[PDB]
Amino acid sequence: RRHAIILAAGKGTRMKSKKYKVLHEVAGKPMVEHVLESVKGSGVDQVVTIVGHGAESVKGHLGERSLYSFQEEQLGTAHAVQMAKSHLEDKEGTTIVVCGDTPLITKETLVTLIAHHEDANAQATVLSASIQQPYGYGRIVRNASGRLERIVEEKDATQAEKDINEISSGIFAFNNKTLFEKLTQVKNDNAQGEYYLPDVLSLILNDGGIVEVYRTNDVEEIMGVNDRVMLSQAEKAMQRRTNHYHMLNGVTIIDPDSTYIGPDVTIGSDTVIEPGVRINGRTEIGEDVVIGQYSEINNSTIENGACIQQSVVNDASVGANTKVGPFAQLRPGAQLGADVKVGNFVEIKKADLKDGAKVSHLSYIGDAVIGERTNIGCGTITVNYDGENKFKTIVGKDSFVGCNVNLVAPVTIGDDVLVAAGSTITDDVPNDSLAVARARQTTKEGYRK
Amino acid sequence: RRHAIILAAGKGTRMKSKKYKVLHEVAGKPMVEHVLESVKGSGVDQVVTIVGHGAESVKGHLGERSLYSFQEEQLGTAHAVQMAKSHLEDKEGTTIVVCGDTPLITKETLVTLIAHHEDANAQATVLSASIQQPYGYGRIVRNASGRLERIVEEKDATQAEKDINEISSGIFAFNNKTLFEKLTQVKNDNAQGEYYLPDVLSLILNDGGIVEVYRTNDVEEIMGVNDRVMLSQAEKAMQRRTNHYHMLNGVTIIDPDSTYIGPDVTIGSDTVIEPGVRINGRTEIGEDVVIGQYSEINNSTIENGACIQQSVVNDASVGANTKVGPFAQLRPGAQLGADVKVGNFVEIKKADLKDGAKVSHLSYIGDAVIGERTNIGCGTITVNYDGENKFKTIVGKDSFVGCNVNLVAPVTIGDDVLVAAGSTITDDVPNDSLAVARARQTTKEGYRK
Amino acid sequence: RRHAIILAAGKGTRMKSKKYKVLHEVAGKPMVEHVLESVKGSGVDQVVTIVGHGAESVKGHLGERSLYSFQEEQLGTAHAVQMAKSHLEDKEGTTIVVCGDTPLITKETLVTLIAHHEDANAQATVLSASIQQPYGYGRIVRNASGRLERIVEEKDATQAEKDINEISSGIFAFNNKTLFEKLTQVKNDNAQGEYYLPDVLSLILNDGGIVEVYRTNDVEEIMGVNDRVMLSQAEKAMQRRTNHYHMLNGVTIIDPDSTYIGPDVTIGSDTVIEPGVRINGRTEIGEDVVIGQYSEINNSTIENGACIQQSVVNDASVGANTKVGPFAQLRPGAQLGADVKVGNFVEIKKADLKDGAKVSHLSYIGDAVIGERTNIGCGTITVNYDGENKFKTIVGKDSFVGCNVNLVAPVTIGDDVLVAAGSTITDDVPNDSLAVARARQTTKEGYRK
Ligand SMILES: CC(=O)SCCNC(=O)CCNC(=O)[C@H](O)C(C)(C)COP(=O)(O)OP(=O)(O)OC[C@H]1O[C@@H](n2cnc3c(N)ncnc32)[C@H](O)[C@@H]1OP(=O)(O)O
Ligand SMILES: CC(=O)SCCNC(=O)CCNC(=O)[C@H](O)C(C)(C)COP(=O)(O)OP(=O)(O)OC[C@H]1O[C@@H](n2cnc3c(N)ncnc32)[C@H](O)[C@@H]1OP(=O)(O)O
Ligand SMILES: CC(=O)SCCNC(=O)CCNC(=O)[C@H](O)C(C)(C)COP(=O)(O)OP(=O)(O)OC[C@H]1O[C@@H](n2cnc3c(N)ncnc32)[C@H](O)[C@@H]1OP(=O)(O)O
Repeated sequence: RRHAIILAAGKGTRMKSKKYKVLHEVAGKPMVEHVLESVKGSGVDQVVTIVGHGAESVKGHLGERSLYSFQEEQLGTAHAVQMAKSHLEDKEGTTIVVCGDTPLITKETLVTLIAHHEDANAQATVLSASIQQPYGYGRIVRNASGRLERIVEEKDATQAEKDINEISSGIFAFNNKTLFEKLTQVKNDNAQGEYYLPDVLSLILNDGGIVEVYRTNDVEEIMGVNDRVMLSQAEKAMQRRTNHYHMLNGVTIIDPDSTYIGPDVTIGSDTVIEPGVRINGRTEIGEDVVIGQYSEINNSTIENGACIQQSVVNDASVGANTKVGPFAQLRPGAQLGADVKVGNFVEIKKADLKDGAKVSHLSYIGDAVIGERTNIGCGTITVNYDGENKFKTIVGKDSFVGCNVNLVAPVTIGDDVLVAAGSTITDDVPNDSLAVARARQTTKEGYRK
Repeated sequence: RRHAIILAAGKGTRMKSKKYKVLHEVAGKPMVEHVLESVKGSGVDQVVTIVGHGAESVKGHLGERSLYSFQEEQLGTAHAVQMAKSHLEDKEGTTIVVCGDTPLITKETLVTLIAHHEDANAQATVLSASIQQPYGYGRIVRNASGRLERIVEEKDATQAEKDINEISSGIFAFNNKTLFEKLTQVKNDNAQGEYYLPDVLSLILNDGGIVEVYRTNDVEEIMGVNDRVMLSQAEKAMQRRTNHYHMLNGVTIIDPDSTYIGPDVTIGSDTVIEPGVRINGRTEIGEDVVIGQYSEINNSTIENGACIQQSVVNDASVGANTKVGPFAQLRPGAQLGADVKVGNFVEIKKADLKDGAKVSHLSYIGDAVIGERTNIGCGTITVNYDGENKFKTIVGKDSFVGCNVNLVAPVTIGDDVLVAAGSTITDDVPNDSLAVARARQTTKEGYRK
Repeated sequence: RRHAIILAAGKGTRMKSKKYKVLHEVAGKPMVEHVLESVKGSGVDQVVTIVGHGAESVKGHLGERSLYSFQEEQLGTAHAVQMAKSHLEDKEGTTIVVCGDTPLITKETLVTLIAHHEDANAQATVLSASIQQPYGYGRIVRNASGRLERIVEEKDATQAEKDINEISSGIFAFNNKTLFEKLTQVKNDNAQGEYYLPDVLSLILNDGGIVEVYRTNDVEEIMGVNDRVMLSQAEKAMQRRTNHYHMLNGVTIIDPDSTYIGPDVTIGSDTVIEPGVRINGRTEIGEDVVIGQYSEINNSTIENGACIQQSVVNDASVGANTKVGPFAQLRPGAQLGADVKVGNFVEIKKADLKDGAKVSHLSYIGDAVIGERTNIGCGTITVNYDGENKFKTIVGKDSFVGCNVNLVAPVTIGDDVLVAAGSTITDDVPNDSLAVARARQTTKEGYRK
């Protein structure tokens, strides 16, 4: 009973880009995805996105979450909305029309837009907003009942109408049946040759139908990004929105102007975020965490009490009270247990570090399992790749792998094992063993007399 | 003759925190510590801090620098001040009352507050300030002599009094004897059931005693932090204060909005601080230093001419013209001499690097002494930990430790020694020696024909 | 036919510096260099810079691009300009006078200044600007023809003249012959004992010569840096100028307030610059590049499609679709081909990595050539320095150098070679070979029973 049409065919010429406008990112995700999530979060079931030539990247990114309709020619917004008729023309209920270049639109406003429309039994409802400098925008003229009288564009406005501060956002809610009926009645008798969607509204008005106006108190949210300066203004607007939310929810953010937290991040209370931190994707941070300065964390889970210092973390999990960094990298599939230590200049990839394990410096752990409380010395490497395949390394619990050791996978090191520093280990090592593979020392005294 | 009562029992509910409000940090230290230092710096000898249930962390952090008095119930500010009677009731002289959630309060203003109070022989003095939007604050009504007539709260203020821009800061100076006398005379005949400290002032007034008003020209400094948004505003205020001080003192700060220098840092002239740098604790930086972008330095000494590039430095000392980084870590007890080089991906901990020593890449030096002009090759490690104890490594002067060498401590390498690349060294090496511990090379030509 | 005199002898006492004022940097280069480039970019052929005692650093930095004249005493701006008479007194054409402490001056404004001067056949032209708060600056009084009547300093101005918003910038264009003629006629009959350059203008006026006024619409550009707070304001002004330019030219800048791009950097469209990035010197970045957060890039070339993540890059070249970082360092002379990978904690110096080569972690490559598609294992080192000289390493194509290998230069590894992990390689290795230099493994089962 609720549908949505997202306009994504814009060339965005001022972007000076080879990519479609709505694919440029804010807070780590394309603008069209922000709109999609606000639309879906508002209660819309079916979504159609209008695309242009060479829109594989748009369809590729949005995937199955949207239907698609192709606009071969740019003949205006009314024309673009009509291309969705294949999917929606015979549907009943509410349909909202939004542009994919308005990434700050909130689901709250779309919800209320739809509720206002439905509770009024309107044929169409305009999302409006009040701005300080209205120059250039279509002005809402209200009738005596508070409903829409007309949208006066500035090019055809008397001096009185020009003083109106309430403007059209270009976001509308329609009776779906009416919308597609009136779309066939729009003409392009103008200098651009285009079919303009607001014309539908005048058509409903000249038919005695109800056209409502709903005004949002947040004019920032209807921002339309047309160039990369505006793109950066959208980032700053989203930054302030999100950071204010987290601070009032119990997260300390030392410098919110320099801290970048995407919209799908959840952060528990009493957590401290230091300056420059960048947290994006679907990330969950527990209570009492410290994320240290200039870290980057994407699509990860960080449990309570953990400390991440100037590190890079992607698609990883970090258990309770675990310490990572400074200058460490957790790559996809890194899984650290509780009370683990991953020190400076350590890289972890597709590896499971059990509780209490310590990898304190200058090591690489890949395709590997490190048992509880095991110590991995400085300079040690899981040698996992042979130029053809990747092979697994297993280290048991309470073991001590010395410094500058190479574990040549596939290989298994038992529990309570000591591997001497400097050893290249090719053979499995049983529990409670000493393993050594290095030359003994020759000292040539006075060789340099 | 001068005492202070610091109110620290606030729950700070809007903080959404499990910790006491005054323990949250600005510029690297709890707000209550900022207040303590301003109080002590103003000439106050004895300090009492009022605490609540479970205040071990407050007492633990402030230690012996303060006495403590327990407030079992939250019955208002007058009640909280009274809990200090155990320590102060029979004392003579001036007593100032400040809240632990006002971290920007300066010692200069507290000094002048006390001097104004004493030079007037007042029984009490109110710190006031002038604000643009006075809504909500108690208004200072002055009498014909310029002294205090009454503090009108907004809830009980006529339309005239509401236009007053001068407000009460809630910071007072008292004759100590009078204060504790009048505290027993305060009632809680109000809707909150609380004993309010400003009531003491009206009591002195109705007794013919002198009540002065001292106005600070800096209304920022009386800021009371009640949530984490305000906490971030306090950080930005302290940032601007400190950075302006250093720039006018001869320090170049490339981007002061992104540079974080705590209040106990001293920086010599002609030093350059690059963007993102974070410097905290008791740190001393000499003249002609460059601190490069996104470094973190805490509780350290950096001598003249040194260069620190994107590195992490804690509890360390760096001698003149020494170069550190990019991406190096100096851990507690790292001591670098003059003209030393510590290169990328090097970690130094509890180690003494004498003048001219070079550790240029991918090395770990712990619990060790490196002599003058000695070169430590890439990938080399002091193997200091055996899973039970830590052991020391000594390297002499003018020595050359090759790449990927493991020094298995305890071990001593003499002067003018060469250790061949790839050696695990277990035995002491005398002066002017060659030491080698590695396999010779086998070449299997056409093995991969 | 066009000359320039740059005043660089200022002590800049408020700088609290041991260095000359105009040598302090904005956007990675001394203020006097910014002025020089604007001057040269305006069509000026001959440049004279006026210097003081101990100006070796000024001459050293600006080199042969400028002539030099020495000002022994600070007797005013007219005196300073006169010291250029040795080089210019007998020249014909236009001469502009600018200060070396005005780093935001644009070549566009200097061009138009010169064109206005020449097209008017003026004897002198004043660069003016309109400011909101004119207090303190000399005011332009225009005559009935629009030409200059007089510059009224505030100390000698009637209440009317004080309301003028148009002020003198202190930047002038002169008929070169007139300028040096009138310089001998300036007196120092004032409280400072100084010869003031604007006096030349009154001399031309009292002779019936034409004195024009050209007003720039950008009052920011005439900013004179007198202390380090103002120095930081110049950095922010240049930051906003440059970042706006790149955004409107098709570069996405995620946080332009925290992104620092020098004026000699060129960046191709569809490139993304993440927060904290610092790019300086003569750097060329191609299209479709990602520069990741908190990177530093100086004097380098980055080709299309490359990705640089939190890394330090100096005097290096990076080929198309090559990936660098996080936490890597490219040092002078690093040359990476196309589709190369340089992973975390890798250092490259004076080394050529051919197309497809991979150095993925914890390695050092110096003075070396790495052939196409060759894989350098983790922990591997080109051992290039012997404490006396540096020696070269050659690795062929399609080779596999195992982990923790030391290549002791000079040494040559052939094509399709495998070097076993843990090997110290001292001898050349022919094509299609296996090379190994490590101890075999001893396993002492139950040694730790
Ligand atoms: C910075 C950090 O990360 S610190 C954390 C990392 N910690 C480490 O790397 C510690 C590593 N320590 C070592 O490698 C030490 O040299 C140790 C533990 C092997 C010393 O062994 P110790 O027991 O002290 O000495 P010892 O010489 O008796 O060695 C024990 C056995 O190994 C044998 N052995 C010693 N060296 C060798 C060798 N090169 N080849 C073969 N066997 C050897 C001894 O002969 C003895 O065997 P046996 O009892 O059958 O005769
Ligand atoms: C990237 C950076 O950090 S660069 C800075 C680090 N620099 C280094 O690591 C440089 C290290 N260099 C090396 O290890 C070299 O291989 C060197 C210095 C040992 C070369 O030694 P050279 O003198 O050139 O050669 P040579 O083979 O003659 O070695 C000298 C002695 O060592 C002996 N020797 C050589 N290899 C071995 C070995 N594996 N085991 C035992 N003895 C050996 C030789 O037999 C000779 O002894 P002798 O005179 O009694 O016969
Ligand atoms: C994390 C990363 O960066 S992963 C990417 C890096 N990858 C690597 O480092 C992989 C390195 N792999 C290795 O070093 C392995 O141990 C390999 C490739 C040498 C294994 O060799 P394999 O062919 O599997 O085994 P094998 O034991 O048969 O060795 C082949 C030959 O070397 C010989 N050999 C093995 N070890 C030694 C040794 N220590 N000394 C001398 N010769 C040796 C064997 O005797 C055999 O020779 P032969 O045919 O004449 O008898």
